[PDB]
Amino acid sequence: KSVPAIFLDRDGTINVDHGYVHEIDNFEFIDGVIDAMRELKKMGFALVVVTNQSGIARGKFTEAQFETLTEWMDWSLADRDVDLDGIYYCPHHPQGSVEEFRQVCDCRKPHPGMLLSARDYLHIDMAASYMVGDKLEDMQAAVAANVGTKVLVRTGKPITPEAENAADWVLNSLADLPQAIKKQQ
Ligand SMILES: [Zn+2]
Repeated sequence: KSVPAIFLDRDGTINVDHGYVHEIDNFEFIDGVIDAMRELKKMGFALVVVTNQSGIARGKFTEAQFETLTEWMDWSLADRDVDLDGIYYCPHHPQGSVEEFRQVCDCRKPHPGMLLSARDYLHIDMAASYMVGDKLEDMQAAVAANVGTKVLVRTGKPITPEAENAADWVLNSLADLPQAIKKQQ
Protein backbone atom coordinates (compact mmCIF):
# COMPACT_ATOMS: atom_id res chain seq x y z
CA LYS A 1 0.00 0.00 0.00
CA SER A 2 1.22 3.53 -0.75
CA VAL A 3 2.30 5.87 2.05
CA PRO A 4 1.96 9.67 2.24
CA ALA A 5 5.20 11.62 2.56
CA ILE A 6 6.57 14.95 3.64
CA PHE A 7 9.26 15.98 1.15
CA LEU A 8 11.78 18.38 2.70
CA ASP A 9 14.42 20.84 1.59
CA ARG A 10 17.46 20.73 3.83
CA ASP A 11 18.93 24.25 4.04
CA GLY A 12 16.35 26.81 5.12
CA THR A 13 13.88 24.13 6.18
CA ILE A 14 15.74 21.66 8.37
CA ASN A 15 18.95 23.63 9.00
CA VAL A 16 19.77 27.34 9.16
CA ASP A 17 21.35 28.36 5.86
CA HIS A 18 24.69 29.85 6.99
CA GLY A 19 25.92 29.61 3.40
CA TYR A 20 27.09 26.42 1.70
CA VAL A 21 26.84 24.47 4.95
CA HIS A 22 28.95 21.31 4.77
CA GLU A 23 30.46 21.03 8.26
CA ILE A 24 29.00 19.74 11.51
CA ASP A 25 30.07 22.92 13.29
CA ASN A 26 27.90 25.05 11.00
CA PHE A 27 24.91 22.72 10.94
CA GLU A 28 22.19 24.21 13.12
CA PHE A 29 18.80 22.52 13.32
CA ILE A 30 16.02 25.07 13.10
CA ASP A 31 14.04 25.49 16.33
CA GLY A 32 11.47 22.74 16.76
CA VAL A 33 11.95 20.89 13.47
CA ILE A 34 13.20 17.67 15.05
CA ASP A 35 10.13 17.51 17.29
CA ALA A 36 7.96 18.33 14.26
CA MET A 37 9.55 15.60 12.17
CA ARG A 38 9.03 13.09 14.97
CA GLU A 39 5.37 14.05 15.13
CA LEU A 40 5.02 13.85 11.34
CA LYS A 41 6.36 10.28 11.45
CA LYS A 42 3.92 9.41 14.20
CA MET A 43 1.14 10.92 12.04
CA GLY A 44 1.95 8.31 9.42
CA PHE A 45 4.14 10.22 6.98
CA ALA A 46 7.30 8.97 5.35
CA LEU A 47 9.99 11.68 5.57
CA VAL A 48 12.10 12.30 2.48
CA VAL A 49 14.82 14.88 2.10
CA VAL A 50 15.13 16.20 -1.47
CA THR A 51 17.94 18.74 -1.51
CA ASN A 52 19.68 20.83 -4.17
CA GLN A 53 23.37 20.99 -3.21
CA SER A 54 24.90 23.10 -5.96
CA GLY A 55 27.77 23.93 -3.61
CA ILE A 56 29.23 20.63 -4.82
CA ALA A 57 29.24 21.71 -8.49
CA ARG A 58 30.52 25.13 -7.39
CA GLY A 59 33.56 23.70 -5.67
CA LYS A 60 32.57 25.11 -2.27
CA PHE A 61 32.81 21.62 -0.80
CA THR A 62 33.20 18.03 -2.00
CA GLU A 63 30.54 15.36 -2.47
CA ALA A 64 32.41 13.38 0.22
CA GLN A 65 32.00 16.21 2.72
CA PHE A 66 28.31 16.33 1.92
CA GLU A 67 28.08 12.56 2.40
CA THR A 68 29.84 12.78 5.77
CA LEU A 69 27.57 15.58 6.95
CA THR A 70 24.52 13.70 5.73
CA GLU A 71 25.49 10.54 7.57
CA TRP A 72 25.89 12.64 10.72
CA MET A 73 22.50 14.33 10.17
CA ASP A 74 20.89 10.93 9.58
CA TRP A 75 22.48 9.57 12.80
CA SER A 76 21.49 12.58 14.81
CA LEU A 77 17.88 12.37 13.73
CA ALA A 78 17.62 8.61 14.18
CA ASP A 79 19.08 9.00 17.70
CA ARG A 80 16.15 11.33 18.49
CA ASP A 81 13.60 8.85 17.14
CA VAL A 82 13.37 10.42 13.69
CA ASP A 83 14.14 7.84 11.01
CA LEU A 84 14.36 9.43 7.56
CA ASP A 85 12.90 7.21 4.87
CA GLY A 86 14.97 8.66 2.08
CA ILE A 87 17.67 11.22 1.49
CA TYR A 88 18.05 12.47 -2.07
CA TYR A 89 20.34 15.19 -3.31
CA CYS A 90 21.40 16.91 -6.50
CA PRO A 91 25.07 17.96 -6.66
CA HIS A 92 24.79 19.30 -10.22
CA HIS A 93 24.83 22.69 -11.88
CA PRO A 94 25.06 23.45 -15.61
CA GLN A 95 27.80 26.04 -14.88
CA GLY A 96 29.62 23.77 -12.43
CA SER A 97 33.32 24.47 -11.84
CA VAL A 98 33.85 20.86 -10.85
CA GLU A 99 33.69 18.96 -14.12
CA GLU A 100 32.20 15.78 -12.67
CA PHE A 101 29.10 17.72 -11.61
CA ARG A 102 28.91 20.18 -14.47
CA GLN A 103 25.76 19.27 -16.33
CA VAL A 104 22.10 19.74 -16.90
CA CYS A 105 20.20 17.02 -15.06
CA ASP A 106 16.79 15.67 -14.09
CA CYS A 107 17.38 15.92 -10.35
CA ARG A 108 17.99 19.65 -9.91
CA LYS A 109 14.78 21.28 -8.72
CA PRO A 110 12.65 22.62 -10.43
CA HIS A 111 13.13 19.27 -12.26
CA PRO A 112 11.19 16.70 -10.22
CA GLY A 113 13.68 13.81 -10.58
CA MET A 114 14.43 13.40 -6.86
CA LEU A 115 10.74 13.31 -5.95
CA LEU A 116 9.93 10.79 -8.70
CA SER A 117 12.85 8.61 -7.57
CA ALA A 118 11.62 8.66 -3.97
CA ARG A 119 8.08 7.98 -5.17
CA ASP A 120 9.18 4.83 -6.98
CA TYR A 121 11.52 3.55 -4.28
CA LEU A 122 9.21 4.15 -1.30
CA HIS A 123 5.85 3.80 -3.09
CA ILE A 124 4.63 7.24 -2.14
CA ASP A 125 1.09 8.55 -2.55
CA MET A 126 2.00 11.90 -4.05
CA ALA A 127 -1.46 13.45 -4.00
CA ALA A 128 -1.57 12.93 -0.23
CA SER A 129 1.97 14.24 0.30
CA TYR A 130 3.48 17.64 1.13
CA MET A 131 6.53 19.51 -0.13
CA VAL A 132 8.27 21.94 2.21
CA GLY A 133 10.82 24.41 0.89
CA ASP A 134 11.77 28.07 0.74
CA LYS A 135 11.77 28.93 -2.94
CA LEU A 136 10.02 28.90 -6.30
CA GLU A 137 12.09 26.05 -7.67
CA ASP A 138 10.94 23.76 -4.84
CA MET A 139 7.29 24.51 -5.50
CA GLN A 140 7.77 23.98 -9.24
CA ALA A 141 9.31 20.56 -8.63
CA ALA A 142 6.40 19.66 -6.38
CA VAL A 143 3.72 20.56 -8.93
CA ALA A 144 5.54 18.52 -11.58
CA ALA A 145 5.58 15.53 -9.23
CA ASN A 146 1.88 15.79 -8.36
CA VAL A 147 2.55 16.59 -4.71
CA GLY A 148 -0.80 17.47 -3.13
CA THR A 149 0.20 20.36 -0.88
CA LYS A 150 3.01 22.82 -1.58
CA VAL A 151 4.38 24.55 1.51
CA LEU A 152 6.77 27.46 1.82
CA VAL A 153 8.51 28.29 5.07
CA ARG A 154 10.02 31.60 6.15
CA THR A 155 13.19 30.11 7.66
CA GLY A 156 15.20 30.13 4.41
CA LYS A 157 15.70 32.36 1.37
CA PRO A 158 13.45 35.42 1.50
CA ILE A 159 10.08 34.48 -0.02
CA THR A 160 9.39 35.84 -3.52
CA PRO A 161 6.01 36.66 -5.06
CA GLU A 162 6.68 33.96 -7.68
CA ALA A 163 7.33 31.41 -4.93
CA GLU A 164 4.00 32.40 -3.33
CA ASN A 165 2.21 32.09 -6.68
CA ALA A 166 3.37 28.48 -6.82
CA ALA A 167 2.65 27.54 -3.22
CA ASP A 168 -0.49 26.51 -1.39
CA TRP A 169 0.62 27.35 2.15
CA VAL A 170 3.15 29.66 3.73
CA LEU A 171 4.26 28.79 7.26
CA ASN A 172 6.72 30.40 9.62
CA SER A 173 8.68 27.17 9.79
CA LEU A 174 8.53 23.40 9.46
CA ALA A 175 7.78 23.36 13.20
CA ASP A 176 4.30 24.67 12.31
CA LEU A 177 3.53 21.88 9.84
CA PRO A 178 2.10 19.18 12.10
CA GLN A 179 -0.46 21.57 13.61
CA ALA A 180 -1.39 22.91 10.17
CA ILE A 181 -1.96 19.36 8.96
CA LYS A 182 -3.94 18.26 12.02
CA LYS A 183 -6.18 21.29 11.46
CA GLN A 184 -7.14 19.81 8.06
CA GLN A 185 -8.90 16.77 9.53
ZN1 LIG B 1 21.11 16.81 -10.45
